[PDB]
Amino acid sequence: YRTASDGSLNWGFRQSFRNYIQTGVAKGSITLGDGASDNGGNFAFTPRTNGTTVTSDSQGTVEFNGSVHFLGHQAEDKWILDTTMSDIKMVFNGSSAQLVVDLVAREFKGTTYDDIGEYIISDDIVLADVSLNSAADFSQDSIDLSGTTDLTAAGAQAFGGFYETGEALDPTGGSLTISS
Ligand code: HEM
Repeated sequence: YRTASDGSLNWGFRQSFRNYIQTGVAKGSITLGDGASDNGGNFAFTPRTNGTTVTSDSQGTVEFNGSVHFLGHQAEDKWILDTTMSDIKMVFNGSSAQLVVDLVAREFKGTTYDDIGEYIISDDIVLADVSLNSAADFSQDSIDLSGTTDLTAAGAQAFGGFYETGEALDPTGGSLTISS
């Protein structure tokens, strides 16, 4: 039995999006919950107790504590951009990983304040593919989470279609310690 007992995934999705929300035309806010930390905009998520499943030295899943709530485009008393990301998971396959999230997000209806989307629940969405700097090996004492990230087709759609499929996101960072 091996489990991720310490460390953090450090990832703020995409700096241009955080800037878009906080200082750009969205004029909104970012709020972290459930244990996530800011860590300079490279949001830090801790591994969840019992959150590690290992199927092979190079394959497994680590579930993380934390959530991110994006708000933008305040129209009347509603926010037209209202996206919550939770249940963050990292699924490892050697030098590759996937970043999986649950999303609760208003549908994008167009670039007007004359219309607002209803909340769409998107569970278990693969948001990004990760190219890890080093191969994940759950038989070792640590896993380096550093790597580059590509947005998936479904992630692009979940974020209003403004990004193209395969677009680069923030690189992943951090590390986990694995023990018995
Ligand atoms: C659910 C609703 C919405 C979502 C998910 C969404 C998402 C996004 C995303 C991901 C970007 C790219 C930001 C970046 O990284 O550069 C963007 C940019 C932009 N969006 Fe939104 N958006 C929404 C609603 C709206 C609305 C209602 C408007 C206008 C009425 C709008 C106008 C814009 C503009 C002008 C940009 C370009 C900003 C820039 O380049 O400075 N969006 N949006």
